[PDB]
Parts: sequence; structure tokens; C-alpha cells
Amino acid sequence: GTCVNTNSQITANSQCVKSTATNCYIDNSQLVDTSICTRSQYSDANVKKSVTTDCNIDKSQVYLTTCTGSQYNGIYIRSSTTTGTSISGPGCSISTCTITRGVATPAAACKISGCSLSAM
Repeated sequence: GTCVNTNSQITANSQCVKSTATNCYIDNSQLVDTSICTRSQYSDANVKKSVTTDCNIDKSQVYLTTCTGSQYNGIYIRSSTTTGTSISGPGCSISTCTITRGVATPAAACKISGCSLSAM
């Protein structure tokens, strides 16, 4: 029981290991590898070594990513940082980007494909 749970609803079909979830709604998802969940809703998602605050993550996999006030729906995102943005697209894939309110900061390492970026 390596999950530091603070007022979080974590389903049985969910899993929280070596991580912290404060006021989080985790359903059929995994919050693993030193991840930090705060007031975020995880739906059929995988959150690894990531931090999400007031985020709605649905059918997505987030790695080494920090999420603040954002929505992910059916996307894969890594080594990134998004704030106040809605990201969707069945085949959305983002890697090493900084995104604030729907606009991705131009960068060489930032790789984005099959995604729809908008503000929240």
C-alpha cells in the first residue's frame, strides 16, 4: 500500500503505486511511479511519473508530464508541460512540449502529431 491517499476515490480496477493522490477521482486507471494527483479525474488512463492538477485525463497515457487545468482525451503525452489546454484526437501524440492555453511553444524537441489543441 505505497499509495499516499488523501480523500481520493480510487476504483478497484484502478491502481495507485508509489504515488500521491489528493482529492482525485481515479477510475480504471493507473497512477504509478512517483506520480502526484491533485483534484484530477483519471478515466481509463495511465499516469506515470507525472503531476496533474485540476486535470481531466481520459483514455490517455501521460509520462514525465505535468498537467494543470487541462483536458486530455485519447492522447499520448510525454516529457511535457500543459496548462489550461484541451488536447484531443484518437491518435494524438505529444512529446517534450510546453503548452499553455492551446498554444504549443515552438521548440526543436517538441513533437506533435494528430492532435487538436485548444484553450480551456
